[PDB]
Amino acid sequence: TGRPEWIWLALGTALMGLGTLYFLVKGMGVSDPDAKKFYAITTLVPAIAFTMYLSMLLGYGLTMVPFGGEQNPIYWARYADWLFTTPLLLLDLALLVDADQGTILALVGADGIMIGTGLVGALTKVYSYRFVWWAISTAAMLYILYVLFFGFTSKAESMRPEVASTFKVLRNVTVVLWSAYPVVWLIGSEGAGIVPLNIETLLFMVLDVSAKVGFGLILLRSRAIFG
Amino acid sequence: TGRPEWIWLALGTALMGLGTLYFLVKGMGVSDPDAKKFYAITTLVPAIAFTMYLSMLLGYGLTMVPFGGEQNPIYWARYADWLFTTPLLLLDLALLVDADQGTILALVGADGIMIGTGLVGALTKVYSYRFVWWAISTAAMLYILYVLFFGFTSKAESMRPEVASTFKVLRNVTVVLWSAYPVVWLIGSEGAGIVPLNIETLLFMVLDVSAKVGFGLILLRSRAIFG
Amino acid sequence: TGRPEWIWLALGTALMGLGTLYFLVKGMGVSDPDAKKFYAITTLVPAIAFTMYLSMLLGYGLTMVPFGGEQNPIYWARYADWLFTTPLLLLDLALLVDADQGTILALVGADGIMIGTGLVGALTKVYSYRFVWWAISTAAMLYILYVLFFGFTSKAESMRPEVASTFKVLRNVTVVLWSAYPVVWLIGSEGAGIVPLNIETLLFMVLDVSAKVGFGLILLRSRAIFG
Ligand SMILES: CC(C)CCC[C@@H](C)CCC[C@@H](C)CCC[C@@H](C)CCOC[C@@H](CO[C@@H]1O[C@H](CO)[C@@H](O)[C@H](O)[C@H]1O[C@H]1O[C@H](CO[C@@H]2O[C@H](CO)[C@H](O)[C@H](O)[C@H]2O)[C@@H](O)[C@H](O)[C@@H]1O)OCC[C@H](C)CCC[C@H](C)CCC[C@H](C)CCCC(C)C
Ligand SMILES: CC(C)CCC[C@@H](C)CCC[C@@H](C)CCC[C@@H](C)CCOC[C@@H](CO[C@@H]1O[C@H](CO)[C@@H](O)[C@H](O)[C@H]1O[C@H]1O[C@H](CO[C@@H]2O[C@H](CO)[C@H](O)[C@H](O)[C@H]2O)[C@@H](O)[C@H](O)[C@@H]1O)OCC[C@H](C)CCC[C@H](C)CCC[C@H](C)CCCC(C)C
Ligand SMILES: CC(C)CCC[C@@H](C)CCC[C@@H](C)CCC[C@@H](C)CCOC[C@@H](CO[C@@H]1O[C@H](CO)[C@@H](O)[C@H](O)[C@H]1O[C@H]1O[C@H](CO[C@@H]2O[C@H](CO)[C@H](O)[C@H](O)[C@H]2O)[C@@H](O)[C@H](O)[C@@H]1O)OCC[C@H](C)CCC[C@H](C)CCC[C@H](C)CCCC(C)C
Ligand SMILES: CC(C)CCC[C@@H](C)CCC[C@@H](C)CCC[C@@H](C)CCOC[C@@H](COP(=O)([O-])OC[C@H](O)COP(=O)([O-])O)OCC[C@H](C)CCC[C@H](C)CCC[C@H](C)CCCC(C)C
Ligand SMILES: CC(C)CCC[C@@H](C)CCC[C@@H](C)CCC[C@@H](C)CCOC[C@@H](COP(=O)([O-])OC[C@H](O)COP(=O)([O-])O)OCC[C@H](C)CCC[C@H](C)CCC[C@H](C)CCCC(C)C
Ligand SMILES: CC(C)CCC[C@@H](C)CCC[C@@H](C)CCC[C@@H](C)CCOC[C@@H](COP(=O)([O-])OC[C@H](O)COP(=O)([O-])O)OCC[C@H](C)CCC[C@H](C)CCC[C@H](C)CCCC(C)C
Ligand SMILES: *C\C=C(C)/C=C/C=C(C)/C=C/C1=C(C)CCCC1(C)C
Ligand SMILES: *C\C=C(C)/C=C/C=C(C)/C=C/C1=C(C)CCCC1(C)C
Ligand SMILES: *C\C=C(C)/C=C/C=C(C)/C=C/C1=C(C)CCCC1(C)C
Repeated sequence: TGRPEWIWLALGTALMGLGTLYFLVKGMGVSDPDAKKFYAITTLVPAIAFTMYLSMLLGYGLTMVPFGGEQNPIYWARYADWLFTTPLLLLDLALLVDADQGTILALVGADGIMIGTGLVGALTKVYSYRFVWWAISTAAMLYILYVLFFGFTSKAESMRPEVASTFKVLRNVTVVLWSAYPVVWLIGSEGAGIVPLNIETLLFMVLDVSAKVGFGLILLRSRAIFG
Repeated sequence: TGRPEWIWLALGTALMGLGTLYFLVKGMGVSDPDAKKFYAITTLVPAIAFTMYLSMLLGYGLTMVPFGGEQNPIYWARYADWLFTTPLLLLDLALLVDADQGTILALVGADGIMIGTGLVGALTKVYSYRFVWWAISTAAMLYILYVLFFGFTSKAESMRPEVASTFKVLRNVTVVLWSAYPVVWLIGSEGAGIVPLNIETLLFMVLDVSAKVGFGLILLRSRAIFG
Repeated sequence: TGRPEWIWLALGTALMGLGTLYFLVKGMGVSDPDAKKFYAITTLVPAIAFTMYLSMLLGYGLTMVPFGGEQNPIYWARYADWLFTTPLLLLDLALLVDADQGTILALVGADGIMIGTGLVGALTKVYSYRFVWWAISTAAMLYILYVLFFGFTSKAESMRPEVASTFKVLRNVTVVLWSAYPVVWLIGSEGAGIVPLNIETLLFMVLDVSAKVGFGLILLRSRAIFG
């Protein structure tokens, strides 16, 4: 159930909270409309994560789902968060590399399906079905990582060195971090309950804070965000 | 209830599924950013339809609603699908004709209301009220078909013949197909239960597959999508 | 509970309804793509408000939430409305002043959080927590009013007099009107139940109709919306 993981939820809330404040207090004197975009997108990512982490700490983002033959604790807030949060990160990568609107739409589309589908799976009552949805969700993610890695990099090679290198660091961080989510999910309370909800929430916390604050820090502290 | 229509749901899932694969495997070597947009938009339409048709086949997209004096089987997944799916189709028509942002916003707005309002109606408990919502939803749709037929055609007359003719075919297919939905709804399990849920699901399946795969095929196999 | 406020809900439905019709019947012969945008955005604001006010009058937009030690009547339809309705108004102000995409994204982002967070609060079961969410929601709003007042005005000073003056009127109307919502909420049935649901619904009605129809009238009847 949901009680012993309260500490990882409280620390996540705190970290996202400070992360938001920090980025806010850094983009204040930014005149460049391009840089402005990056700060806008990158700052909202942790702000949203903050509200959803708080809904979990306070119990609102937790629901109970019966499957297998039991009542399981499902933190649904994560999907609400990721629904808007993952496309924003992808938007950062797209602007940095100047991606075609066509591809930006395909990624956002793929990403919405990846999260929607993941939510469905998490709330499904027939234990066996949850893994069908997991399969579909992972197929979507692979498609997004494929484009970021092979498609975007190519696009980044045409920009100046500062942009290409920063994109390369962000690229490696998101590909590695994002792929940990489906595994954590599969082995956690949403799938085969091998790992306790306690450790699971700690894993997501490290992944979420790394994928947003870390990502943001790497991006917002470089000169790439400028023209 | 929901059991005998499983075959139309399974066939729809299959068809949307293959339809997605096919479009994916066709836009692969497309360099034109314009064409890229059309493939992106047109491919996501069936992909979304696939996930929602699967949620209905697996039972997740089905809920029970009391009205009249009974518990009625309401497939709510359809609205989730159409919410993002109908505006994307409209986006295809808009790009093909180069519509004003003002009008694109009015259509997407009208369309969101048409689906939201339709969802409300489907889930309302006071039998009589469901038809008030149906009335509002149909008013919205008529407004969208009006613009597509009279407004868009005019816009299409300024493009080269290939574009004008393809737009004309797509225009006639969507106007005819879309107007069948409110009728199916009115005479189906969501309204006056004249037609059984069995036949109803078969009707929607033919309409959905025609409105997306068919539409996509007509669009993606022409040279209109190019500059 | 929900019954004696039916009259304010019926009058709101009526007013939004007529307000929509009127704007529709005024933007008909508009050729200017810019003006077209304003009519599109401004017209959908009341159209959405109409569907949500109707869902409240008909009872669908009302739910029951236990907190304090009682079952409280929570009109959740308001959030559905405002979710899309407040960002559209902000879009009007942004176009009128020609705001940077960066800032438009920050405002829409801030605004989505303000409404989402407000919804959460309204539906939370732990009485004390509802005010934490109220605090976060108000912080977001203050951030939006800050930018509109200090940021946008500056942007408006570079436009021609007609635009600057209309923006100034709209600016003062929204800053004053918007700030009344959190107070009404805090002292209404969603917070410290000082004011009865009866008077509360009357307050929101005057605020909603003023913030949309009024706003729209001031905007759509000026020459500012033109190039
Ligand atoms: C403008 C855009 C384009 C914006 C669109 C936003 C919208 C569409 C997002 C939806 C996101 C999705 C992904 C999340 C939804 C998940 C969904 C499946 C889960 C739904 O449940 C939660 C929902 C409803 O809450 C509830 O109210 C009902 C009505 O009163 C009740 O009937 C429900 O029961 C109630 O559910 C709650 O309580 C349950 C309690 O049960 C009990 O448990 C306790 C335990 O101690 C005890 O045992 C009791 O006895 C027992 O009964 C609990 O189980 C439930 O889980 C739940 O707590 O909530 C609505 C959430 C709201 C939508 C989230 C807001 C998220 C943030 C703030 C969004 C910010 C977004 C901006 C827009 C992004 C901007 C950037 C872009 C530009 C890119
Ligand atoms: C980024 C964007 C801008 C994205 C925004 C996305 C979001 C806002 C979309 C919402 C779309 C709307 C239109 C659909 C919502 C409809 C809503 C009214 C219906 C809600 O119900 C379903 C919801 C919740 O599931 C449930 O979990 C709760 C919490 O644990 C429970 O409390 C609920 O009870 C539970 O409901 C399920 O189970 C019920 C079972 O009851 C039982 O029946 C069985 C029968 O055998 C038996 O009798 C049992 O005894 C009995 O108890 C059942 O009745 C319910 O129907 C339900 O199954 O589900 C959340 C769905 C999720 C939001 C859908 C995802 C859709 C897809 C993947 C979206 C892809 C979108 C991308 C974003 C588009 C990209 C393109 C654009 C760029 C244009
Ligand atoms: C394309 C976009 C990018 C679009 C995205 C749209 C989407 C994500 C918007 C979501 C907006 C959010 C903010 C609102 C959700 C609030 C949420 C917390 C509340 C959820 O509840 C309502 C929901 C479900 O209804 C229900 O169906 C379930 C399945 O069958 C049931 O299990 C639920 O119980 C049922 O709930 C209803 O009934 C309850 C009744 O209980 C009873 O009370 C009576 C009283 O007499 C009696 O006592 C009975 O005995 C007792 O049991 C009741 O309490 C509940 O409140 C409820 O009535 O509803 C879905 C709503 C739908 C999503 C709203 C549509 C809004 C409008 C039309 C949107 C227009 C938007 C366009 C897209 C904007 C365009 C412009 C942009 C370009 C900027
Ligand atoms: C514990 C916390 C995490 C909890 C907080 C609750 C939180 C959920 C609610 C807050 C809402 C929050 C999500 C909003 C985030 C917005 C974020 C995306 C900001 C990114 O923002 C980007 C910019 C857009 O820039 P601009 O206005 O267009 O500037 C134009 C300039 O004049 C140059 O013009 P030129 O090019 O022509 O030369 O933000 C605008 C720039 C402005 C000009 C400067 C803004 C200053 C700010 C008002 C002050 C910064 C914040 C404070 C340090 C403290 C924060 C308090 C919090 C409670 C709001
Ligand atoms: C049974 C199934 C229905 C179930 C599947 C589950 C499903 C729900 C999840 C999958 C996600 C899916 C929704 C995503 C759909 C995306 C779709 C919208 C694609 C439309 O996509 C449009 C393009 C965007 O193009 P680009 O990257 O910008 O190319 C630039 C080029 O270099 C030219 O540059 P120049 O102009 O300067 O000259 O997609 C990018 C083009 C790439 C360069 C090429 C992409 C190749 C693909 C990776 C391979 C195609 C797919 C495979 C045949 C099999 C599909 C497996 C499935 C499980 C993913
Ligand atoms: C009681 C009621 C509140 C309940 C109603 C239910 C309601 C919820 C459902 C209705 C949907 C509604 C929300 C839709 C609102 C849309 C709104 C945003 C409209 C704003 O709309 C802006 C424009 C977009 O313009 P354009 O088409 O691009 O014009 C191009 C022209 O050719 C110039 O070209 P040039 O620049 O190259 O020179 O709308 C398009 C302009 C068209 C060319 C003209 C349109 C005419 C209309 C069809 C008629 C107006 C409406 C009627 C008076 C009655 C309304 C009935 C109602 C039931 C629909
Ligand atoms: C806020 C930051 C990040 C990096 C979140 C990204 C999340 C995902 C890519 C989650 C993917 C899922 C998959 C691939 C399969 C099962 C369900 C998930 C939604 C967890
Ligand atoms: C996926 C393809 C299509 C063509 C779906 C379009 C759906 C509609 C236009 C549905 C309209 C409705 C109306 C007009 C009235 C009652 C409720 C509906 C939502 C079914
Ligand atoms: C349709 C018109 C308007 C002007 C609506 C605007 C609404 C708000 C700014 C509401 C703000 C809230 C705050 C600041 C705090 C508690 C919850 C609210 C969502 C009501």
